[PDB]
Amino acid sequence: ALAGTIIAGASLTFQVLDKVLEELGKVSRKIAVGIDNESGGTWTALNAYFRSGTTDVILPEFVPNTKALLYSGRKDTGPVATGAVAAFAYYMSSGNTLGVMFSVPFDYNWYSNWWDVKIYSGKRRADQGMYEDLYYGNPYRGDNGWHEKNLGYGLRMKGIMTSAGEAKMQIKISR
Repeated sequence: ALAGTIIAGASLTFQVLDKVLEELGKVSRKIAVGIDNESGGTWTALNAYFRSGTTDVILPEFVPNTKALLYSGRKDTGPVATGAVAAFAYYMSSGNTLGVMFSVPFDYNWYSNWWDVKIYSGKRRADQGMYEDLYYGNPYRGDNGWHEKNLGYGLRMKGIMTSAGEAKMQIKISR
Protein backbone atom coordinates (compact mmCIF):
# COMPACT_ATOMS: atom_id res chain seq x y z
CA ALA A 1 0.00 0.00 0.00
CA LEU A 2 0.94 3.67 -0.28
CA ALA A 3 -0.85 5.28 2.67
CA GLY A 4 1.04 4.57 5.88
CA THR A 5 4.48 4.76 4.25
CA ILE A 6 7.08 7.44 3.65
CA ILE A 7 8.55 8.45 0.30
CA ALA A 8 11.14 10.92 -0.94
CA GLY A 9 9.68 14.38 -0.39
CA ALA A 10 10.64 15.29 -3.96
CA SER A 11 8.44 12.50 -5.32
CA LEU A 12 5.21 13.63 -3.63
CA THR A 13 2.79 14.51 -6.42
CA PHE A 14 -0.93 14.57 -7.15
CA GLN A 15 -0.53 11.31 -9.09
CA VAL A 16 0.80 9.63 -5.96
CA LEU A 17 -1.97 11.08 -3.82
CA ASP A 18 -4.56 9.99 -6.39
CA LYS A 19 -3.18 6.44 -6.26
CA VAL A 20 -3.65 6.67 -2.49
CA LEU A 21 -7.28 7.58 -3.14
CA GLU A 22 -7.61 4.57 -5.40
CA GLU A 23 -6.42 2.10 -2.77
CA LEU A 24 -9.27 3.16 -0.47
CA GLY A 25 -11.69 1.40 -2.79
CA LYS A 26 -15.38 2.16 -3.18
CA VAL A 27 -16.23 4.89 -0.66
CA SER A 28 -17.90 8.17 -1.66
CA ARG A 29 -15.94 10.39 0.74
CA LYS A 30 -12.21 9.97 1.22
CA ILE A 31 -8.95 11.84 1.45
CA ALA A 32 -5.32 11.23 0.57
CA VAL A 33 -2.77 13.25 2.52
CA GLY A 34 0.88 13.89 1.82
CA ILE A 35 3.09 16.04 4.02
CA ASP A 36 6.65 16.78 2.88
CA ASN A 37 8.94 17.25 5.86
CA GLU A 38 11.62 19.79 4.95
CA SER A 39 11.76 21.22 8.47
CA GLY A 40 15.37 20.20 8.97
CA GLY A 41 14.58 17.41 11.41
CA THR A 42 12.75 14.09 11.73
CA TRP A 43 9.22 13.87 13.16
CA THR A 44 7.56 11.14 15.24
CA ALA A 45 3.87 10.35 14.81
CA LEU A 46 1.70 11.06 17.85
CA ASN A 47 -1.88 10.10 17.01
CA ALA A 48 -4.86 10.70 14.78
CA TYR A 49 -8.24 11.85 16.05
CA PHE A 50 -11.15 11.28 13.67
CA ARG A 51 -14.27 13.37 14.37
CA SER A 52 -15.98 11.82 11.36
CA GLY A 53 -14.99 8.73 9.43
CA THR A 54 -12.02 6.47 10.00
CA THR A 55 -8.76 5.20 8.51
CA ASP A 56 -7.36 1.78 7.58
CA VAL A 57 -3.69 2.66 8.00
CA ILE A 58 -1.29 3.77 10.72
CA LEU A 59 0.32 7.22 10.75
CA PRO A 60 3.88 6.69 9.45
CA GLU A 61 5.80 6.42 12.72
CA PHE A 62 8.97 8.27 11.67
CA VAL A 63 9.38 10.97 9.04
CA PRO A 64 13.05 11.92 8.50
CA ASN A 65 13.93 15.31 7.04
CA THR A 66 13.49 15.40 3.23
CA LYS A 67 10.85 12.65 3.35
CA ALA A 68 7.09 12.86 2.89
CA LEU A 69 4.48 10.92 4.83
CA LEU A 70 1.46 9.40 3.06
CA TYR A 71 -1.82 9.00 4.94
CA SER A 72 -5.51 8.54 4.13
CA GLY A 73 -9.00 8.66 5.61
CA ARG A 74 -12.58 7.87 4.59
CA LYS A 75 -16.18 8.15 5.75
CA ASP A 76 -17.60 5.19 7.68
CA THR A 77 -18.60 2.59 5.09
CA GLY A 78 -22.22 1.99 4.16
CA PRO A 79 -25.61 3.69 4.67
CA VAL A 80 -24.26 6.43 6.93
CA ALA A 81 -24.25 10.08 5.89
CA THR A 82 -20.86 11.20 7.20
CA GLY A 83 -17.56 12.39 5.81
CA ALA A 84 -13.89 12.24 6.77
CA VAL A 85 -12.90 14.85 9.37
CA ALA A 86 -9.87 14.67 11.63
CA ALA A 87 -6.84 16.21 13.26
CA PHE A 88 -3.58 14.30 13.55
CA ALA A 89 -0.27 15.31 15.03
CA TYR A 90 3.46 14.81 14.68
CA TYR A 91 6.06 15.52 17.33
CA MET A 92 8.96 17.35 15.65
CA SER A 93 12.60 16.99 16.70
CA SER A 94 12.48 20.71 17.50
CA GLY A 95 10.31 19.95 20.53
CA ASN A 96 6.96 21.19 19.26
CA THR A 97 3.92 19.56 17.67
CA LEU A 98 2.67 19.90 14.11
CA GLY A 99 -1.11 19.76 14.11
CA VAL A 100 -2.91 19.00 10.85
CA MET A 101 -6.68 19.12 10.25
CA PHE A 102 -8.79 18.16 7.25
CA SER A 103 -12.55 18.22 6.88
CA VAL A 104 -14.39 16.54 4.01
CA PRO A 105 -18.10 16.75 4.91
CA PHE A 106 -20.76 14.46 3.48
CA ASP A 107 -22.63 17.37 1.86
CA TYR A 108 -21.38 20.38 -0.10
CA ASN A 109 -24.66 22.19 -0.70
CA TRP A 110 -23.98 24.14 2.49
CA TYR A 111 -20.51 22.82 3.33
CA SER A 112 -17.05 22.90 1.74
CA ASN A 113 -13.80 21.09 2.49
CA TRP A 114 -11.51 22.88 4.95
CA TRP A 115 -8.02 22.33 6.32
CA ASP A 116 -5.25 23.93 8.34
CA VAL A 117 -1.81 23.37 9.83
CA LYS A 118 -0.46 24.85 13.05
CA ILE A 119 2.45 24.44 15.43
CA TYR A 120 1.77 23.92 19.13
CA SER A 121 4.38 24.26 21.86
CA GLY A 122 5.50 20.98 23.38
CA LYS A 123 4.10 17.50 22.86
CA ARG A 124 0.37 17.73 22.18
CA ARG A 125 -1.85 14.83 21.16
CA ALA A 126 -4.58 15.24 18.57
CA ASP A 127 -8.09 15.52 20.01
CA GLN A 128 -11.41 17.35 19.70
CA GLY A 129 -9.74 20.41 21.17
CA MET A 130 -7.05 20.54 18.49
CA TYR A 131 -9.68 19.90 15.82
CA GLU A 132 -11.78 22.84 17.02
CA ASP A 133 -8.75 25.12 17.31
CA LEU A 134 -7.94 24.42 13.66
CA TYR A 135 -11.47 24.23 12.21
CA TYR A 136 -12.97 27.19 14.06
CA GLY A 137 -9.88 29.36 13.85
CA ASN A 138 -9.13 30.41 10.28
CA PRO A 139 -8.78 27.29 8.11
CA TYR A 140 -8.08 27.31 4.40
CA ARG A 141 -10.79 26.01 2.12
CA GLY A 142 -10.33 22.99 -0.11
CA ASP A 143 -10.41 25.26 -3.16
CA ASN A 144 -7.88 23.60 -5.49
CA GLY A 145 -5.54 26.50 -4.76
CA TRP A 146 -2.21 26.79 -2.97
CA HIS A 147 -1.91 28.65 0.32
CA GLU A 148 1.10 29.55 2.46
CA LYS A 149 1.86 31.17 5.80
CA ASN A 150 4.49 31.49 8.50
CA LEU A 151 3.92 28.90 11.24
CA GLY A 152 6.32 30.57 13.64
CA TYR A 153 9.36 28.81 15.11
CA GLY A 154 11.24 29.54 11.90
CA LEU A 155 8.97 27.26 9.88
CA ARG A 156 6.32 27.92 7.26
CA MET A 157 3.92 25.84 5.24
CA LYS A 158 2.56 25.75 1.74
CA GLY A 159 -0.21 23.38 0.80
CA ILE A 160 -3.33 22.69 -1.22
CA MET A 161 -6.51 20.74 -0.68
CA THR A 162 -8.92 19.85 -3.45
CA SER A 163 -12.64 20.65 -3.37
CA ALA A 164 -14.45 17.35 -4.05
CA GLY A 165 -15.58 14.30 -2.08
CA GLU A 166 -12.47 12.36 -3.07
CA ALA A 167 -9.95 14.89 -1.76
CA LYS A 168 -6.19 15.26 -2.06
CA MET A 169 -4.15 17.41 0.31
CA GLN A 170 -0.46 18.13 -0.25
CA ILE A 171 1.54 20.17 2.26
CA LYS A 172 5.20 21.11 2.61
CA ILE A 173 6.81 22.22 5.88
CA SER A 174 10.03 24.15 5.27
CA ARG A 175 12.63 25.87 7.45
